[PDB]
Amino acid sequence: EDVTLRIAWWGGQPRHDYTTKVIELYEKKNPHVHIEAEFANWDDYWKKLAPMSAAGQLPDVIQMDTAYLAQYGKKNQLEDLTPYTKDGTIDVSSIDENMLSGGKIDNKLYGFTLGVNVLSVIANEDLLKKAGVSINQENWTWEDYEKLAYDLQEKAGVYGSNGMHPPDIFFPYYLRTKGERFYKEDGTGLAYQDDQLFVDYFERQLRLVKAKTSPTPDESAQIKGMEDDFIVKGKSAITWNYSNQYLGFARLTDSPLSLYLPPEQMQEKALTLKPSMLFSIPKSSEHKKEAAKFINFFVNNEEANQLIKGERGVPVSDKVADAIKPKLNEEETNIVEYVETASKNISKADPPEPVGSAEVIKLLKDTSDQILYQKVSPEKAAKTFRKKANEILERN
Ligand code: NA
Repeated sequence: EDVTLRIAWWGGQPRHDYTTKVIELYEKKNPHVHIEAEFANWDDYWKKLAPMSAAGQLPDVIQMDTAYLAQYGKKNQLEDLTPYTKDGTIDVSSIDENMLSGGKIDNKLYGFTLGVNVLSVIANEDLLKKAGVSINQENWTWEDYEKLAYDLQEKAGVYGSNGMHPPDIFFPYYLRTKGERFYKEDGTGLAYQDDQLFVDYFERQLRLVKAKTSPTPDESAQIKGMEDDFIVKGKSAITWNYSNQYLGFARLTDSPLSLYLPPEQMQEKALTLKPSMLFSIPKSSEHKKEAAKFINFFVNNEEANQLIKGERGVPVSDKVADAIKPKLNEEETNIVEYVETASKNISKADPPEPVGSAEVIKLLKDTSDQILYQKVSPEKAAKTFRKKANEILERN
């Protein structure tokens, strides 16, 4: 039976163009389905969606990030996709459960993850060789990493860290290497109860900065764009970033760059499969089955992914991930291979950012600067941070 399906997403023009081709491919294969696409840049997208939420007129397939996933989900606007994953509609046989965890709110699958990124240590291989150093990514520890950064400074005259900013990403990574977490599951306070974890993390940051193998805050504040960034300029041999950012860095840099598993990820599976973005279906949709079939095509059809080519992150299906590599250049292939390697020892996505998250972020950023400026001790800072952070979170 003929049907019209409304499909919405955000991005820039390249994404619009290949997404349109994917849609045309779907209509070519399924001529009973007629698709009306709505798209905009990020700013405009959410503005355009708000009045459709209002009138119960959301498109049948809508692209989401985790933050709006949580907002729409909490307002009961989104259809649980779980049954579609059981009843044959969305095939998840080549999609590990951990890939999809980022779309799960309150045990409901409100969004289907379209691609993932994973934290990495990205290295300039030429500068590793100039220093005569090497990274054994399997099992290296925080001490090994510290020693690496000193060797980089002493023997190659460059930094071994880009600064591990922002701290709201990398201190939580640290805590996970230690079998700990930053936020409580319920969002009401800090999970970790030992301030020594904070002290240990930031005492290391100080050592690195004091040893001149990580930037001082003023240096960090001068970096405007990616063409200024430390790895791009050869100022650091090391940059800490999600896997997708490697593409940007590699196109801008002369030197061969590689992605490495960060230190001490192994024992507690500290890395997570972070969703790039998700497709959701509103409860108001009159075509929820056809919307789910489109989502399935989008994630499992290999011909379609020959067009998408990992632009929305590394494909959640290991079959699709492997199938696109022949068409990807080396740098894009490196990203896929990295994530595939990381995914062998990895944890589910974190839960949704709790309310008050933006203030905690700023608090931790200001706290880090004061520590590196030595305006406050790491000991003292651990205490005031816990107190302020818990007061913010206690409000939710
Ligand atoms: Na390739």
